[PDB]
Amino acid sequence: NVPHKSSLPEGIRPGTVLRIRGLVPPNASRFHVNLLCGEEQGSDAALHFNPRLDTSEVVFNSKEQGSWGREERGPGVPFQRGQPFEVLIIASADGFKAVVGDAQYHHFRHRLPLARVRLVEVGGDVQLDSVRIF
Amino acid sequence: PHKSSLPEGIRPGTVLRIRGLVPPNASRFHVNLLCGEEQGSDAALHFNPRLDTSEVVFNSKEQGSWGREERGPGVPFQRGQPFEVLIIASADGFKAVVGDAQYHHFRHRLPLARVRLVEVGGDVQLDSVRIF
Repeated sequence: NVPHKSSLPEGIRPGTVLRIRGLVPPNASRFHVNLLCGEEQGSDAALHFNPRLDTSEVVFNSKEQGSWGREERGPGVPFQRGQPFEVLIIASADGFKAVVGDAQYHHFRHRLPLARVRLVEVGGDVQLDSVRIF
Repeated sequence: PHKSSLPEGIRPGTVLRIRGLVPPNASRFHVNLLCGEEQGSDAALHFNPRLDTSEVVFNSKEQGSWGREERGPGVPFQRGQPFEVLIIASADGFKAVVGDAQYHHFRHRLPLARVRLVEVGGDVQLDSVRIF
């Protein structure tokens, strides 16, 4: 459950799929899914997928050398309070594909080498059903 | 049979999501990744769940003849029960995920860049196909 952590000793490669299923609680403000390069605190973040329900946005970003990059925003917020959700983050050679429900939501080009991802974190105001990595 | 055209092919990172239901008296159904709409085209992947024989056969077909058949551990499908399958295209092969666990890993026999068409047919019935 939250905070959910999924170690990836041998990293990921094009063709890796991250399936997160869960619920957005009634008064959820925002939750986040991070593809990090290490388990230590303040580690670099290859991907930062932050759905924000209170502001009705979905922010994509990356952390490198302790400082964040520029935020990208997807088309709307495909999450709603009190409704379950299924998210797929698919790793390709070019970037990360965020798929919500039965629609492609956003494509995040790689800012850091995909070979450096070593951990998946999921936190915030969310009640997870399952976190699986195929 | 359901056909979904892929003019620009597929590459590592392509995910094929099939949601559907196995009819009560289902015999067997199949999902094929073909290289063209011409009939008898080569099949980069042939994913054939067989309910009558309680098996799941993976295979390919090049130049009109099949390869050696691969079989997964058991039959994760049933008559009258819904199913969700994910066919994930990587650099080394196809990863078949049935339900909530990786079922089989089918290594590449034909170039992944030749795939041009997904087909789904046989005694199964369907509720959604998606390609991401």
